[PDB]
Amino acid sequence: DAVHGKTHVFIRSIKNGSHMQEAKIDIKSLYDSLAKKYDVQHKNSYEVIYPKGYEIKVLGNKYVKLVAMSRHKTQKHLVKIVVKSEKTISLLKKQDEVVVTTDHLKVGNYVSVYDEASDKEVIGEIASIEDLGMTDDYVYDCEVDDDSHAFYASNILVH
Repeated sequence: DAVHGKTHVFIRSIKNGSHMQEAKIDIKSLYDSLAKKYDVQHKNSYEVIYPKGYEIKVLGNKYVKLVAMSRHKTQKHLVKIVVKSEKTISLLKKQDEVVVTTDHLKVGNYVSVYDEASDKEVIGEIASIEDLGMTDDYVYDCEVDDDSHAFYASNILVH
């Protein structure tokens, strides 16, 4: 389990105790940015950043600390997951998509989805899963300060 670099995440950063900024940013962009600010630890093939004063939106539509972030090359296939939701406004149908790696979730399962326009969490259904094949690109991982161990990845809750 990692996510593709174009995965979107909701990030808050804090400075000087008193100032905070929040934005929706791609995870590769977040990584490259933090790479200038902090610096990478290394394991067998992981490059890891332990940022301070960063937070990420997770289950419960709340921001918790982003404790670490990493990237690595992977042998695993990229898998595109499409998730549908809807609300009555008269039906507004929505879908979101996230590309993850995994060696391991099922079409038909329900998953939590962040409805950004109404700033609330809704139930989504996995509508499709597609094997996109192997990749040469880096894939990314977050550790989040929440016992859900999950964060919203392009509006879809992922672990």
